[PDB]
Amino acid sequence: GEAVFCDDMSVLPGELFLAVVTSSKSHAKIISLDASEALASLGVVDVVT
Amino acid sequence: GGRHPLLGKYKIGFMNNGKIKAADIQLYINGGCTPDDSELVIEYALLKLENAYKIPNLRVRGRVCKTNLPSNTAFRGFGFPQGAFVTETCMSAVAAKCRLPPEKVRELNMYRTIDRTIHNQEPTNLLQCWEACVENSSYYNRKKAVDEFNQQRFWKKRGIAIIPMKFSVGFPKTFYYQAAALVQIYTDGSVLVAHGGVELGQGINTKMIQVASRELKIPMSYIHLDEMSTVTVPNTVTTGASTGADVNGRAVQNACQILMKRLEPIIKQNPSGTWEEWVKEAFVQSISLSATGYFRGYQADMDWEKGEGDIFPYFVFGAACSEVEIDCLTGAHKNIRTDIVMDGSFSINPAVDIGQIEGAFVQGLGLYTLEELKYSPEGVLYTRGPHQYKIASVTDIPEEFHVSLLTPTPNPKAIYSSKGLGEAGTFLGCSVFFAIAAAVAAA
Amino acid sequence: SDELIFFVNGKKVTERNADPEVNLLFYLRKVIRLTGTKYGCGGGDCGACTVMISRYDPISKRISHFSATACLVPICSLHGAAVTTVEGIGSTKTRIHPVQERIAKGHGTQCGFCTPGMVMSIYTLLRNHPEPSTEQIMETLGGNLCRCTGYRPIVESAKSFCPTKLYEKKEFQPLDPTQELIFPPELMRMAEQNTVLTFRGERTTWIAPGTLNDLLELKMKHPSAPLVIGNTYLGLHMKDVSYPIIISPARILELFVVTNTKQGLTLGTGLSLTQVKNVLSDVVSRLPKEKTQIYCALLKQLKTLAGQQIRNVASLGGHIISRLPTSDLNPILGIGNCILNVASTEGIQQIPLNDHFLAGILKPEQVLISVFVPRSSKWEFVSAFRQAPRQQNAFATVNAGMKVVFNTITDLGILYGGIGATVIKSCRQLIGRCWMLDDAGKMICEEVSLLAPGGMEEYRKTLAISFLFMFYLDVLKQLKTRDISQKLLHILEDFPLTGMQSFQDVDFQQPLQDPIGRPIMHQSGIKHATGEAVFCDDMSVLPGELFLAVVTSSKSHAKIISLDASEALASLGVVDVVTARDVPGDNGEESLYAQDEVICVGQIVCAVAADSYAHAQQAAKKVKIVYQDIEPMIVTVQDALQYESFIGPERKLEQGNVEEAFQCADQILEGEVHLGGQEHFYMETQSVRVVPKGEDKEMDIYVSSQDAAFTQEMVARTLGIPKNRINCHVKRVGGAFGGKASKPGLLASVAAVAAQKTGRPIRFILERRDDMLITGGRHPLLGKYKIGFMNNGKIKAADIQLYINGGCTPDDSELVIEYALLKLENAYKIPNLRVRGRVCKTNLPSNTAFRGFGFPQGAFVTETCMSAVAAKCRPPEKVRELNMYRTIDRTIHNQEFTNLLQCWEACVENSSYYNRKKAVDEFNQQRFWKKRGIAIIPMKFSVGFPKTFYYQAAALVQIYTDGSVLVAHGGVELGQGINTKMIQVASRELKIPMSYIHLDEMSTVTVPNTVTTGASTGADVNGRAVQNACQILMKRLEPIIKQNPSGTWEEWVKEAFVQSISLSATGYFRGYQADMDWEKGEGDIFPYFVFGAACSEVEIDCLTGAHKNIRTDIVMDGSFSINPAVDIGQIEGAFVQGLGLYTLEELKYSPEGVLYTRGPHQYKIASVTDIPEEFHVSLLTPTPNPKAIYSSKGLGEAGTFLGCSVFFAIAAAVAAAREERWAINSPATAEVIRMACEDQFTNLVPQPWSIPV
Ligand SMILES: Cc1cc2nc3c(=O)[nH]c(=O)nc-3n(C[C@H](O)[C@H](O)[C@H](O)COP(=O)(O)OP(=O)(O)OC[C@H]3O[C@@H](n4cnc5c(N)ncnc54)[C@H](O)[C@@H]3O)c2cc1C
Ligand SMILES: Nc1nc2c(c(=O)[nH]1)N[C@H]1C(S)=C(S)[C@@H](COP(=O)(O)O)O[C@H]1N2
Ligand SMILES: Nc1nc2c(c(=O)[nH]1)N[C@H]1C(S)=C(S)[C@@H](COP(=O)(O)O)O[C@H]1N2
Ligand code: MOS
Ligand code: FES
Ligand code: FES
Ligand code: NA
Ligand code: NA
Repeated sequence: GEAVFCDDMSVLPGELFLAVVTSSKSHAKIISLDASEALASLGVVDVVT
Repeated sequence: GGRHPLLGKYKIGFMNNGKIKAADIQLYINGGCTPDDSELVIEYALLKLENAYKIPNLRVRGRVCKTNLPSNTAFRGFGFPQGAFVTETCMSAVAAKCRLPPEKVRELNMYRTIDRTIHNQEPTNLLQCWEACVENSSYYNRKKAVDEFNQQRFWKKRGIAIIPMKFSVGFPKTFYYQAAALVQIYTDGSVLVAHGGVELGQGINTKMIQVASRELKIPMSYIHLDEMSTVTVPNTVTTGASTGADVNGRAVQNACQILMKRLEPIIKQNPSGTWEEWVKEAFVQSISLSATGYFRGYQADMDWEKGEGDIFPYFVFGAACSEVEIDCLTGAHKNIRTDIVMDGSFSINPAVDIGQIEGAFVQGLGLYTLEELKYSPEGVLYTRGPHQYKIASVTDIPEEFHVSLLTPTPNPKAIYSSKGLGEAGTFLGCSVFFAIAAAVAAA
Repeated sequence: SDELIFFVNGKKVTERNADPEVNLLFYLRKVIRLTGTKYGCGGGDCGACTVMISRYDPISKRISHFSATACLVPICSLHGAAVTTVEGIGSTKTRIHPVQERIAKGHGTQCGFCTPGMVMSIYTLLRNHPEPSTEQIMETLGGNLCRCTGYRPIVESAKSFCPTKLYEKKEFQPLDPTQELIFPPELMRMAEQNTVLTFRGERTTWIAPGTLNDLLELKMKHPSAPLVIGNTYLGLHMKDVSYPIIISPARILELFVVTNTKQGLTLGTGLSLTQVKNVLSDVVSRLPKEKTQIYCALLKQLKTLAGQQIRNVASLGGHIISRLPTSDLNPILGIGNCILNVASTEGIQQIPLNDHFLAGILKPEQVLISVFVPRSSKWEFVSAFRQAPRQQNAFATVNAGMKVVFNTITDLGILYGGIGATVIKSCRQLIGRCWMLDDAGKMICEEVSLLAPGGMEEYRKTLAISFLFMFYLDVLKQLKTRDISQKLLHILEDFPLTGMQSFQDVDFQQPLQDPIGRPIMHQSGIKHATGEAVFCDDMSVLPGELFLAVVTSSKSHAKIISLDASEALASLGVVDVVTARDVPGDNGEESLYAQDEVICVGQIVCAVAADSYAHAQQAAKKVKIVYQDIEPMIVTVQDALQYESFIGPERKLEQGNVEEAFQCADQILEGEVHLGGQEHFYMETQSVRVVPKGEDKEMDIYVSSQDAAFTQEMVARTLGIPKNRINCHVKRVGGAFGGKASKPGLLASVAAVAAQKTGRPIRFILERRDDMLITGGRHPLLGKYKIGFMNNGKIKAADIQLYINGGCTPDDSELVIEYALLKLENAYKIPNLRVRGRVCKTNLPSNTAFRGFGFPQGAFVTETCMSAVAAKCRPPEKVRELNMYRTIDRTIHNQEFTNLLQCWEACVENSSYYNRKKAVDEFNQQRFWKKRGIAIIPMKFSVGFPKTFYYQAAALVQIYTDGSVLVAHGGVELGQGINTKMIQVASRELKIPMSYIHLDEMSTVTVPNTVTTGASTGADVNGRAVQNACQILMKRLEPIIKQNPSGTWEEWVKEAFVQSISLSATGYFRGYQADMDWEKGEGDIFPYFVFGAACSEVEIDCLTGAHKNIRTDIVMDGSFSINPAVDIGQIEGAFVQGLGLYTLEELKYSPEGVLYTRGPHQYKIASVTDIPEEFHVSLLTPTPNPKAIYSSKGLGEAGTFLGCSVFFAIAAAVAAAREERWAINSPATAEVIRMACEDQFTNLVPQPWSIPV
């Protein structure tokens, strides 16, 4: 367990963790994209589009 | 995404003795919603689907039909396990219609003399692997026991299958083959290697050390490798097409040679000294101990309009004989024995390569027997995870698994007459498929 | 309560767990992680940590903006204020501020470590006065220190803010004062109820009350608790005292009161010293001059006391209660019959501030609420006096306070500072005496003689009287002016407070985008001004990363009987204590960790690795170890000669026959000169971080060094692992000047092993006081000479003998003495010359390289002969151009091949030497108690290591397929701009714009087996390596630029790749041929020579010994500089280091060789007001030097020796003094000079703490 893979690296002060929301539809226009709840959620720093 | 599903449409004109005279085969593959490596897949599946067989009159067409599914990309075998499987579905189909034995129909249409691929590129120890496989497996003896078993058993049946294989390796353009290295020698005698390949578990890093050990003639332990980085080797190419260590092997070899030649005068004034004394004196005498290597790549080119060209530097020949027992009542089956002969030709690391074959064989196995992806009418992925996506476990692989490399043989093109076996094993899994297929028939 | 609330850069910081001990500077860097503002000491002396604090006064409605030292600012005192750091006013990520721009493009920046503090010392000034005068610019800068640039390019950039070429002034952005950050309104509402705030730490609780009742209450309940406002005292004194309770009277209004009414001025305790300044100027200006005698005395003292930062925080109260022995304000406050208004929980009270209030007088339970200082009666006079190593920002050697009331003497009183352990009959005898001096001189002389550390008694007593005189005349003047030789009248005129850089331009035909010869700004220049440059310490702390502290030998030479650290290991958050038995392999001819004995008074004996540096500092101080002194003990070189203790053999150089030439010589001269040592004083103290990559013993090391390779092996040999396991990185260094060559390799190893046993990353950063102790500096040098000369000045023979104190380990010593000997001849042909030198070793810290590497030391002795001989004969420059080289000639080691004369000639012109010397001579005829001197010194320097392989160098240049290039070489950026140059080079040979090219760092991963960045050859050797990499590559694109000869660099590379042409290439330089054979005493070492010369001029104050540097001119052969702006900076800077070595900088040791002067507070480097206020530099017309790349010439160390022009400028003043009424020792300080000029006063007492080494 001494082999450091990618995730095994220490977290740096300030290092952030990423999660992505994906299309639940096969082929579709995107009428509305509201993330207002997200940005406010606990310990979120930014939503990127 | 993953490997490209593939629908095959074929017409086989054959003679009554099994020899196939003509084949008009048509391939399509679901590429998903973006190009990615798709187009190169269908190019490749087409080039290689002929496999080990000379069909004197053969037309094959293929197009990448795109859909609203996630974007598909490369996968061990890159189009060959997909396209080859269709041509094998003809040899057993024809053998069926004839009522002739499968391996009989297979060694009728298999290459004999020096010949040419469907793209006009041009010896053959393919037969050797086949022959050796026919022996090491005792194919004819066991097929007998199988036949008997089928006469004793009704609600249960067995099947045995032996499949030939002519695979090949490498990208379809010269510049895709280039590779680099930067080898460093510090004044304490320790060496730091660094190249363009990337360790994925197939042991590139290990090999480059083996190489560095030859050309510097110091023990592997003097040599060390940190990582791959764009700081040390600029403008590199993906680690793929089973050529990883062929190309980098050459780059690293080039770096070592260049260096050694620089220590030439140093190993003359003290011809019996130690590697350590040499380097210290190199430094004191202003000889540079920083050197970079490079490999322009193997000449390869293809012209799709004329439909002919020389792409692959060499070929990998192999074959496998697998055997199974299916439970006619539930559909389940167990893999009993499997034998594999594969032309490795002076492997650079017998333990590494053998591992490649063993592994790649199982991925092959899962593709044809166990692994399933399923989508709803509107193309949403049902099977998301291990709980629903079943890869082979310890109890799925043939409990008697033998692998053997053909006696070493010249392949002067590649470094040290080696041969990249990375993707090789995959196609040979369909031996378990056609092992199963014959059980069903007998049922 | 409990929640600490303040704003950083307009962002709201709210700290729920505040610790009364953490200061702002730690908070910014370690917790908010704004690494922009940095610490280079901690004494509040260097301003390197300057920030700006803004305060809203709700009662006044005012928004104040003042600068402060963050290292001393307790975050617990920021509640409700705002803080702005360097990355608050601008950054390349958004947009940069005019101040950050003009400082970078104007080249007010080299190493970049001192810059954020300059920016913020200037910004502040703008926020207050957007169109500032110069007197204000000088006030705001008085408190920033720089060791590289010389202050010229910085000052000049500041000056740009009011009403050939190195940069383009016209492209600067304009200042829009209304564009700045807007004081946070949250803080405004917050300032409009009153209730106690209390913060609890690990060891200390901070209580700040909101009413005087509660303050008085806490004092009585906690009479031990100190009252902290400035913390410019508790900050220092505390460091190892810790208080369980601290009180902040800040919020108490009754302590900030100023009532000017009627018969006296009443000042509240809390008023800062800035606030006292402004209030005392407002009052003195609206009052008659008979009533303001003492206000103008305080004013006179306040103007030079510390810098702006410190006066902005230091309190009137704090200043008084702490009664420093050398306080400048106390000695006058007390001689004016001032009054302290104190209040305890019992009641009001007033105690006088009299001569003995400064005992060895407030009760423990009372607080100072304000001081009453009365207007001056019509017939009384008061006067302040002062003497300091530098005009401002440094304590008085001795200061005085004096008063009289009449011309018969009705009353009298005098308070001194700098002699008694505190501020200390003779005046009482003088009541009724007419205005008596000669009498009072004898009286004061015996008196002060009766009433410590510091040494130099003679000088301190001489000043004490010298101020008597000054007071004598100061008052006789007001007496004649109310109802007197001119030669006397001068002494009452004090010295106030203090160029064109020229080069040949670049060829008309040379394209814009070829940057060679072009004054390109230091590529990191802007980043230096924005605080984006990541130095070593600026790196984030990794989870688990540990901090290192080391305990060092407090004895010079001793066995180590017992070493007990049991308390340590147990102390809070310590993870391990590492000793000599923890070194896995080799431990060092010098040892990382002391074994058995200790051989020097700074040797590290062990190290403790805690989870915080504070936890490691306060643990290491509780390690116990006992010594058994080992007599024999060797410190002075004069010792190491008796005990015949040396390093390496004697080295001798001879030409001609000195024994025979001595008889045919008209005159003979014998004597000796001593030279002081010197501390590098890089602003970035030694720093390293060791970080296990967690596998195969591999590890990254980010170190502040001049030699990363050395470090590399020094660690792999300590741990016993292959070089290939440790990758050593260095992106930049905050200064070096040689002191980071050997040392960091050792200190890295010390930490390397701590990382072994702990099994984790170790961060090892030395505080300055330790840095000055552990790492040593330049080799002091004693000179013994015999000069046979003729009556006309021509020197026929010289038998000169050098020794240098090398310390307790070899290091680079032996190479120093070799070098000092080779170069000491300088510009002079002494037809018969013998010179010998040996490195005598002692029990002092190990000395190492320093800019000039032996030449400023040895050259100074030969110059001491030219002026000695000139003296015996009765003009200096005449004797100098008699013995100067003429034709093609040979050095004392037989090497051959002169536009030295040109520099001299040109210097004789550009300075108008002969015209000014005339004015000087006249001045000396007009002036007695003051004298001037002028001096012009030639110089033949040279460069490079003494063996061919030492010159090699490498590079690895990379070209990606988008056209961008990544360079990497063996040199290391220390602020002299190697990195910048290598880009200029890469630009020539690839013929792409600099902007296409980029350089990351130096690393042993990319360029193996490198040599230290030294001997002034850095860019010569690497310049060649990088050139070689580019060429090799271009040649490979040859066919590609033919098939498309008119294409774009971008299309070329893409096609190179597609056609299998390698874009990865390495360069190499075998080095310049150099060899030396010490037995035959001859060889060719240096590839070329650097010729130059300087003319400086000064005015010394015969009464105090002080002096100001008036003008200085420098001509130096640069010969097609590669970057006129870079080189000129080198010369300007290196000149000032030279200056400090010969005039200001002092190291002092006790008889047993312990280092007295540990830090900025005691170690004085040149500040803005020390350098010659008129400073001109010019490179001689370009001239072929085909050996070096592009006919360039390394000017790194050049300027240093040329400082002694100020030395010999001073030396001639002294003579002219003594004449109307030798061989001077290197540091010619206020002491030495004052004594040199002997008068009625110096004849009163004749003559330990310090021994010159
Ligand atoms: C770089 C530097 C240069 C300097 N140069 C000079 C110089 O040239 N000449 C010179 O004379 N001085 C000089 N000083 C000294 C400086 O003036 C003092 O540090 C300052 O006056 C003390 O104020 P403070 O509030 O910081 O004291 P603090 O550190 O806050 O504390 C002073 C002491 O007095 C007590 N105290 C504080 N306030 C009160 C109160 N209201 N009532 C009762 N007790 C109180 C505290 O308990 C504490 O023990 C220098 C200082 C520095 C850092
Ligand atoms: N363990 C392991 N083996 C592996 C792979 C991998 O990802 N992991 N990739 C396969 C594929 S798709 C390729 S192209 C080859 C690459 O072999 P080379 O890098 O030696 O050319 O490794 C093969 N074997
Ligand atoms: N700003 C700055 N100037 C400096 C130094 C430094 O570290 N910073 N080092 C000095 C010393 S001792 C040397 S040897 C040279 C090194 O520069 P080079 O590599 O161009 O010779 O810069 C000199 N001037
Ligand atoms: O050689 Mo520079 O470190 S005195
Ligand atoms: S760090 Fe605050 S002045 Fe040196
Ligand atoms: S630039 Fe000011 S210290 Fe280097
Ligand atoms: Na695709
Ligand atoms: Na030494």
